[PDB]
Amino acid sequence: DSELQLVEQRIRSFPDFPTPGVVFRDISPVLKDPASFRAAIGLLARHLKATHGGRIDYIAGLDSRGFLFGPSLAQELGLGCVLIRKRGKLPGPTLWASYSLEFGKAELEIQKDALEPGQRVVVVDDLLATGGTMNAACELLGRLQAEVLECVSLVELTSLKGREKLAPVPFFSLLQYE
Amino acid sequence: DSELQLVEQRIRSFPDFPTPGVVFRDISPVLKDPASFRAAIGLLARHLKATHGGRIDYIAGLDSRGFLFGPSLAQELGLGCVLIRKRGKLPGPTLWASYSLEFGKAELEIQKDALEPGQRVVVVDDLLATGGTMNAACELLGRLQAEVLECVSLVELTSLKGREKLAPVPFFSLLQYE
Ligand SMILES: Nc1ncnc2c1ncn2[C@@H]1O[C@H](COP(=O)(O)O)[C@@H](O)[C@H]1O
Ligand SMILES: Nc1ncnc2c1ncn2[C@@H]1O[C@H](COP(=O)(O)O)[C@@H](O)[C@H]1O
Ligand SMILES: [Mg+2]
Repeated sequence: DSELQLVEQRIRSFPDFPTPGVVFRDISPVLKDPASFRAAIGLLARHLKATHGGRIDYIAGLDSRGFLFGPSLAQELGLGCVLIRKRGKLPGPTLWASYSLEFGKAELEIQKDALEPGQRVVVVDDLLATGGTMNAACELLGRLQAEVLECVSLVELTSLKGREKLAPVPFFSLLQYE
Repeated sequence: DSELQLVEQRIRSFPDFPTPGVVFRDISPVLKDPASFRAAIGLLARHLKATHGGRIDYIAGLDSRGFLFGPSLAQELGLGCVLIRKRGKLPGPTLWASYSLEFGKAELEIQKDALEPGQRVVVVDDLLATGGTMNAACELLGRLQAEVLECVSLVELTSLKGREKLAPVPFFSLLQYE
């Protein structure tokens, strides 16, 4: 698939960033090459329409690199985008959820009025690793009584088993690395 | 302008967040309403094409809320988007710049290969307040020997004199509040 190739050739890997042991996958070149960015959005949108038909109400983009894909994906689908943020950034009543990151803990947050009960959402981030971030996003959406139809990313790190962590919520990635 | 009205009517204002006396301008409803988001991007793109013609090489989006608008704006103009991030987030060789934020300092950072000398860029963020954030972005881009043609935002808080801070770099906002 030549479209998928346009995305894969624009991921660059950095060993031992930001700390020894981690291989950082940088999506920055995807954003800088408009053909690559369009390809990524199109592949995601095609997968989602093929899997869900007209059942998706909103895209939810995750702070911060998910913000890079969420609005464009939503627009391609004719949908709105809701935001899930790092704690402390959103005004009005919120809910929050932790999930260890690094050697400690961190929290995502959503506005209590971001969605109505029963609304169906697809969550997008750039990369799925342990699944902690996406899992916290699903927890928050679930607490608003929203139905998470699927989580998607450009990149999945399969040895970290984030897919199993999200089960039974379906997951889809464009590219997989160990 | 009916398009501009579509954006204006989706800015929600929260008094006393995060501190008493400040009014937080929340762009979330713009993202959530696909017609509003499309109107915002179209208004920005129309302004930039009319102002700069073919001079723009790249859009630069600012972490984090600028990430919500940068890629869509770039796609609308047929351009790539480069990223300016909170320090410590980007791999590889970088430049960073401090600036004042609230009661302390913060730092932005850009990859040294984000742009080549002579390339022309427009910076986008959701909102211009003091201008410290946009000013640091301009400094970083200048240090790569890039030319900043303009900075743009959805919202500008005119009493904080951000425009004046950025001068002589031109600036444009869709909406203005005191
Ligand atoms: N190796 C990596 N390269 C780039 N980003 C990563 C990497 N591991 C984790 N992330 C980021 O951290 C979050 C995923 O981590 P996790 O919560 O473990 O699934 C996403 O928001 C990613 O942007
Ligand atoms: N009243 C406000 N409402 C919403 N966001 C704000 C407000 N003031 C500052 N910001 C955010 O902080 C940054 C601009 O601050 P400044 O550097 O003071 O121009 C932008 O990235 C804005 O998103
Ligand atoms: Mg992230």
